Amino acid sequence: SLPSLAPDLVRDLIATAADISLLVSQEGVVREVMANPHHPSFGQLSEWEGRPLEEVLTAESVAKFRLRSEGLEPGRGSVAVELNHIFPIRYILHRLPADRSILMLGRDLRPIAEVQQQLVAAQLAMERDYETQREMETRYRVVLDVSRDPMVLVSMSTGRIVDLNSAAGLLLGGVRQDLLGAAIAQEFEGRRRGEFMETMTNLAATESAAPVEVLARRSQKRLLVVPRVFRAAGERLLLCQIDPAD
Amino acid sequence: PSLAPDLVRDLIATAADISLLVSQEGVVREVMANPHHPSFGQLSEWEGRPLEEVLTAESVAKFRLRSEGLEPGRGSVAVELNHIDPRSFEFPIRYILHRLPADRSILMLGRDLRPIAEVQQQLVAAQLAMERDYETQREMETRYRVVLDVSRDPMVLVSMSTGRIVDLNSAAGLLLGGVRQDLLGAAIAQEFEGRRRGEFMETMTNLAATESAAPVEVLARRSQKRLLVVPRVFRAAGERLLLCQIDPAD
Repeated sequence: SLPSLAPDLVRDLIATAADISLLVSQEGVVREVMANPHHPSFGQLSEWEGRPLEEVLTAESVAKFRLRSEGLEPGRGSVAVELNHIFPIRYILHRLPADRSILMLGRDLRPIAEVQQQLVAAQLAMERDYETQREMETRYRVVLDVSRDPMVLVSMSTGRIVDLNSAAGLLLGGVRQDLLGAAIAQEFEGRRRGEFMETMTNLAATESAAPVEVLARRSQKRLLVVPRVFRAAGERLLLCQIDPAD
Repeated sequence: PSLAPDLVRDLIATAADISLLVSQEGVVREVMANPHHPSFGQLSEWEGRPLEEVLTAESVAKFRLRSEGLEPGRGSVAVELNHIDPRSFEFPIRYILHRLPADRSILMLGRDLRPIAEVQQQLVAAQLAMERDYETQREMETRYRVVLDVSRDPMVLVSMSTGRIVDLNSAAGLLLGGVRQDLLGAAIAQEFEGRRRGEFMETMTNLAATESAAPVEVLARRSQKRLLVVPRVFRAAGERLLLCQIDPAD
């Protein structure tokens, strides 16, 4: 249990547990301000002393203080109320027995309000990144799908079709679901994964050289394939434009 | 103002969110709850047991360093500590330590850090979500840029909101008679003789909605070429994109 505590130490304990503490007379005048020597900001509230508590509360807080305080009788009890100064504060109120004065023990709510504000910013940032990602995905789909230039997108490591448009589908002789994930070499008669990917890669590396001549299995069309290599998110992709050769 | 010992305990228990009284030898002597502050659970079982039992390893060391030099009447020290509750869940408290003169016990006055840690955990989670969404945008943007630029189909992307060009490829640049640098940001309607933003954007939106093969015939100002424009409209993330497909008319 708590041993005996000198008045000076009791004042210091209270002042340090609370962020801001007020002694207020029965008349409603701020008799003493005790601010936490550890807690930031406060301490310029020297000026609050001698002045009406109502002078440092919003309209809404005054009425609220009045209501919750009128009932408060001096004894074993306390009551809690959130108030706003000219910043938000949780006060626990005690009425002292000798002169009906009110001791208000304040817990500063600015730190929690501050992190909430950050969370609000965080959440708006996520909305922005999500919308912008969807906007880019849509531009990508739109440009690729509407384009009359037959194009196929191929993964350099797997040799598989990762995307294409319907114009490529027509020239290749297949529908989207057949062609997505299909090994590109295997769509052309006589080609195999190894040598075909090496051909495209070498081709893509020189601007002056002709396209590759292939025969599409499904459509039985001779086609000219023109490959371009680029990096997307680290990964190497081949973008091939295809034309009828005959 | 002078105060009786019982009220003094009550003032101190209600000024802190939670407070502990620890003997000089390190045994928890009292856990004082603040009845107006949100519950920490039943922590009364801490009483009569060592403080070291209820702190993480790092906090034990930290409490040692902060408190050991602390003298009575010689001020107080702030320290943030991680507790481990009887159910093995951790919770953070910022304490102010005083050493009491009568017996050299330590009175620890706590501010609850749970709501701050909770929000901070949400902030870290949000960063992670943003990062994943950013990387995905880079992939899409890279693909979009290469596809648009490589495509021989002449295309101009127009903002529905402003009627200004937001992108195009060089096949479109050639037909319009301009370089990228001059066309980006430019009002699309003003590229074409006798056309105006309001009527032109309306015509494009209405035609797109009709799903028609009939183009708009226009005369490009810079190149003086007769062109055929087929619009399509796409909606993403609460705004619209007008895609103009362009062909020479002759």
